[PDB]
Amino acid sequence: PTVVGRIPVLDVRPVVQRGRRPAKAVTGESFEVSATVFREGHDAVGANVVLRDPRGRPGPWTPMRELAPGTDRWGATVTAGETGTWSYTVEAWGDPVTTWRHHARIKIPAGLDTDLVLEEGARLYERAAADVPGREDRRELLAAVDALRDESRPAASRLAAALTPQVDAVLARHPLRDLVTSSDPLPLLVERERALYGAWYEFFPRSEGTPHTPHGTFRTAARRLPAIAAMGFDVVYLPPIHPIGTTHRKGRNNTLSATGDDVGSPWAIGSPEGGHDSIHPALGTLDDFDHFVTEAGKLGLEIALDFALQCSPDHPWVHKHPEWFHHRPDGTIAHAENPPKKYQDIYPIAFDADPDGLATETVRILRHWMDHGVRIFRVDNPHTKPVAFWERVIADINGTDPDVIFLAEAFTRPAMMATLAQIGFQQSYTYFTWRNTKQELTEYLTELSGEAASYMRPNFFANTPDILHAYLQHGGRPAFEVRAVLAATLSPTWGIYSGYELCENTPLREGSEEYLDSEKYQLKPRDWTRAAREGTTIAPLVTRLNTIRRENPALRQLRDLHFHPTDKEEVIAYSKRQGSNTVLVVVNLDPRHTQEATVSLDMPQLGLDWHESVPVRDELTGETYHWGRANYVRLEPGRTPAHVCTVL
Amino acid sequence: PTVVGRIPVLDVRPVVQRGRRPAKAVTGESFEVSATVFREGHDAVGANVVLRDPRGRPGPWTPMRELAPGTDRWGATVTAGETGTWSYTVEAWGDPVTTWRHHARIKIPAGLDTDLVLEEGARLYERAAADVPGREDRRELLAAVDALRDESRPAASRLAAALTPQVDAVLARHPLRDLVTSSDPLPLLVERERALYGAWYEFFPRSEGTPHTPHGTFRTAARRLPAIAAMGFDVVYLPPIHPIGTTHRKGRNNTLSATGDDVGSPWAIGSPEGGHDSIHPALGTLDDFDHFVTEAGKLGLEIALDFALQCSPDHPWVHKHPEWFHHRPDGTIAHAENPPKKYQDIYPIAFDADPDGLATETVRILRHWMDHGVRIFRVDNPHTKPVAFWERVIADINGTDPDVIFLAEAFTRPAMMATLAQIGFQQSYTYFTWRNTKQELTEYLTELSGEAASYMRPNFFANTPDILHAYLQHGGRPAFEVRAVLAATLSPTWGIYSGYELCENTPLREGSEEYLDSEKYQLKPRDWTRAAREGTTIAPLVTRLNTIRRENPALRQLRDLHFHPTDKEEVIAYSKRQGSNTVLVVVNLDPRHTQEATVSLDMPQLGLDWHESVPVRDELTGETYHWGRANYVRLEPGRTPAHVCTVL
Ligand SMILES: O=P(O)(O)CN1[C@H](CO)[C@@H](O)[C@H](O[C@H]2O[C@H](CO)[C@@H](O)[C@H](O)[C@H]2O)[C@H]1CO
Ligand SMILES: O=P(O)(O)CN1[C@H](CO)[C@@H](O)[C@H](O[C@H]2O[C@H](CO)[C@@H](O)[C@H](O)[C@H]2O)[C@H]1CO
Repeated sequence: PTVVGRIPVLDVRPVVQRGRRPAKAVTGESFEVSATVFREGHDAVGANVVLRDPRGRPGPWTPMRELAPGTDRWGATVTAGETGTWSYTVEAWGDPVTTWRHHARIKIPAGLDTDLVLEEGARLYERAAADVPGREDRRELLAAVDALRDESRPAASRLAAALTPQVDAVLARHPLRDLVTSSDPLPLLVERERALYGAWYEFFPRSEGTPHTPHGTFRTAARRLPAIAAMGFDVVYLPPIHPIGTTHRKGRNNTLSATGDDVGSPWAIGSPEGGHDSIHPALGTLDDFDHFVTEAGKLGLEIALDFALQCSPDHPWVHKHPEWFHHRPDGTIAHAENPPKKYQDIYPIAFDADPDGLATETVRILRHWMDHGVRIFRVDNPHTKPVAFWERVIADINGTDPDVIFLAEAFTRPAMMATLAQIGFQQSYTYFTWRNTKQELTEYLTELSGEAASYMRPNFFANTPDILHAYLQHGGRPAFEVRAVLAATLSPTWGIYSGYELCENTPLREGSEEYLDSEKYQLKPRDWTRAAREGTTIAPLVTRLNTIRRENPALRQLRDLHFHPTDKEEVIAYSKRQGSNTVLVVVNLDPRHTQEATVSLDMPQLGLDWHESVPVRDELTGETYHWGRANYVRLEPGRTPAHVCTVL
Repeated sequence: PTVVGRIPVLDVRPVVQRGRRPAKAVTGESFEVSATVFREGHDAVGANVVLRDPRGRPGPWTPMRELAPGTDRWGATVTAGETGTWSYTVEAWGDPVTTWRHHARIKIPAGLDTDLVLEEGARLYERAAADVPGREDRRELLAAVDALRDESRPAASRLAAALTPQVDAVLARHPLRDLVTSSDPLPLLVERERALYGAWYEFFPRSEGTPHTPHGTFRTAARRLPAIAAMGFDVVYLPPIHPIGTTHRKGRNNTLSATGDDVGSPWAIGSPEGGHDSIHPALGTLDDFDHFVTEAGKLGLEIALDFALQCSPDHPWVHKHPEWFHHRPDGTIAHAENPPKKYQDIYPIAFDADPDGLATETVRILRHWMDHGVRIFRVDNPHTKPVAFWERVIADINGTDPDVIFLAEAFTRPAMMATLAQIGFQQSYTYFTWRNTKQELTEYLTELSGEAASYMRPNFFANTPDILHAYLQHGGRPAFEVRAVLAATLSPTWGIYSGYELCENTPLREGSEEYLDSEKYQLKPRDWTRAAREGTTIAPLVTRLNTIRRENPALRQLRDLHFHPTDKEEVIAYSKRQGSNTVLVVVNLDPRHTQEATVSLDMPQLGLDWHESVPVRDELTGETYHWGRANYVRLEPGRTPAHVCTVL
């Protein structure tokens, strides 16, 4: 058997790790399948993509086209249906009809071998008709044959009969394919919509307490949920909800020694009160948690729990499973680190003594939370645990529960980030917060929406409790508005950490990306009602952005994205399209000065002619404009950061 | 089982078609194996390449290095040994000793639990010691352990004892490797030297006849061979040596109708006198051919026969095997074409009728000529025959006779050229003749010496009987000299077609790359003794260049090639290196005007420091210069077309 088939079809894409891992999609998501296709000699080829579902059923007729002259690179758009494991192949074939048409269009007006040429055509159309299932279509082709086979008609008329629109249409749906040759199947993993699309909100339940009881419970915190749903979020991410260690507990502002009533870091998981399968007592009971999850569900909110595979010195595992830790010669355990960050309040897990036990317990914990309605897990620092560990665990869980979504919080080097996405993580944190210039945003989103989209789904958190970027520190509220517009419109999944709405932007110190008085080490009660009343929140803008996303399919996908040139470095423009839905966004990245620029739109990417002029509506303001190949903007920081426009 | 191992090792290169075909090398050839390597956490990693020969024997320990900071791409040079099918794997591992040294070098002068750190090191070196086979190396490590375990000595001294060069050297040879994780093996095909390296000469035996017998025989043509060997060529390529058809035979200058004693195209193979396994009667007998091959061998010349899978209308197959041709409805067979070229004197083969018969007869023919000492075949237009046909034939032949070399004459699109190389062709023709500017040469050779070298070996014919480039037409002898230097020094394999050294450069008509009075359609007697006597030939230069190649290993490999900047578009500079041998070449691409320029050498690429000044000798003249980071050169057409310099 040969590696190359009768008609060469090579380098089918997307492909992940030479086919040992699946490419990714979600229900209803479109993407391009491509291949290198050609044959020997000078005759024509055709090609088509055959997509098969988990039950083995082939998809619709899906012909490919050469993507650029002389490249032999062919492609077509496909769309994923029901969730599950699909497969796809590319079929390549000789296209004798196209070749015959090519020669005939030349030879008939030249009187060259006309009887012979027309007869060759008749014999081809006969073969074509042989494989057409519908009887009227078949008869249409046989009628073409018969007209071709008629020496009483002029050569030009005989040829013309072979060139009618109805014939073109039949051959379009059921072409005569010579020597059909197939690629080897590639795996495609189709997961649910929320894996790609959703708006996330992070907050600390313990901060949402009462005057009488400052430490919030699930019962008290659930009162915040309606406000979160009203802002249009779909997923709530909670920091670890388990008991917190006392030994080496951190004090306020990440100080080494807790004093008095310091509450410590949620990531310092575990005490005699229980471990990762337990709830912090100040939060309430398992029944209270169930209540919280239910109220969230009623409001259209899914819960994402933090999973941080590490533990405090007081965690039961420390004495129950000593071999789950690396011990120095005196038996002591060094606290965990991810330099230059130090985590004096926790021990790291060692994975090479009892990998089976660690995996088994991990999936036991996960399956526990899944039993209590948690179908999403935000995984802390997975890059400091073995890659194959996550591969195994995720495979186990999704093996039984494919709806479960895992989000990789890996701010690290590109190789590790990519590998983690490839082995099963449904979503990944990204370099987004560190991409603020037009060049940074454009290059990075070009990357994310490009080849990487075949294995990675980005979750754009505009901030996190560990990351307050300088852009926001120096820029204030207009910057929050800009970053919100950007995050919300560039990724089908985005998120913020509570306080972002209030434009909280005071750093621990100059040069730091930490918050002053960080919520990680102390309760941080917020007067939401007052902020709302005094209008010092961008919650309305957040709500509008999520509504716009909910009303415009173009913003609920990733791969279709195009940047348009402007004449100002501070002003960026880009468009996203999904079916007949087109959204155009123009953002002023300068949070301090009014910026005017001319935007020169790439009209064919919008599906328009260069001379054409089209009506747009700015969904942030309701204003309408008429935009063409050259458009003036128009952006004043504070009054408006950006246009988020739909094409009318 | 997981796709990723304990220590990730990913995207191992070189790789051909995702592992379904082998990467290529020849005996003695070095190339880089690379991989993406990293681990969880922050500890150091190490990596090494394992080459296993056809009997499964591993090569030496071959450690990798990170090729660039922060990229996680690691690489090492390996060298191929005996011919056959090899395999290679990359091993990745934790490097705990490197990690420990890093931490210890900081912590010990600082006084941070130094007893503990030194004990960790001692226990580590004990582990490292356990694996070392050598007794003395073992004693050296255990001595380091004991010095580490000596609280009577200063901490800095205990640590210093662990850092001596002797110890570095031991761990450098037998490092302590944690959690060794291997890639899946990739195949490497090692073929004989001549597959990569050799000088080729094409000529028509029929032109070397006598006053009394104008049509040459193998016995008369054999008298031309000494001069060819004297020019330093290793391989002689003969156009088809079979009987030539009479039906529709072409006349002189590619005219439609032969008249009189017109000799026709050698590529119009076959008559009732015999087919592809027979010899043209005017050339003599099989015995005469055996004599020719023997005399060539005596002179150190190998024969490459043209294999052109096509037929004159008089070929026996036409009536013996009608199904090997595509017939039109009137039973006639359309003549072959390669648009816009027309081959009115031949029929093309049809392959999907009796594929086995065609393959069987092809390999039968090849084995016939192999039995008469032909171990190289130059294959005509393989891209107009099915790719899998060649894959099959070459696999079949090399399965029994791995020394046989196939050269693909496929001037076509890049995808086909690459695929043909990848499926088994030992050598490929290239776009060389159409790369004449500095930009063209640099970019194309960058391509060929880069990733493509994993599957393709270039044969630089500076001309062929079908290609007389405009550069040569307008430039005359100095241009022939330039292209000779370029071809001979840029590829380890190059060639010319007879008459090149005479600077034959008259085209068929303006705008053509065909020769006037082409040898393809007529006897072309040349008075070689006279040409030599009158000095109107660059045969001595050819001889000199081949001598330089034979004397300088740098020119007998492909992959090591670097271009150095000059301040003139018309002046190109590049270096090639193999071990301690370095060749530096500077070429004036202007064949009409003296050019002077400054050549600024990239000294690290030469293995020299930026301040160094090095003696070089131009092997074309014997002249010596002293060159450094910036050098004046003056190159004069007709006198000094180029410098071909050796270092020291
Ligand atoms: O490196 P990163 O992943 O960005 C930080 N990780 C989490 C991100 O999800 C942070 O919440 C957390 O860092 C906090 O918690 C640590 C231990 O609980 C503290 O030592 C540190 O003082 C604080 O910052 C730590 C968890 O693993
Ligand atoms: O397309 P290319 O491969 O470069 C042309 N093929 C050979 C090269 O290997 C050429 O020598 C050869 O073209 C010659 O032979 C033809 C038929 O024998 C003639 O029609 C043409 O008049 C002549 O030129 C033809 C063979 O296959």
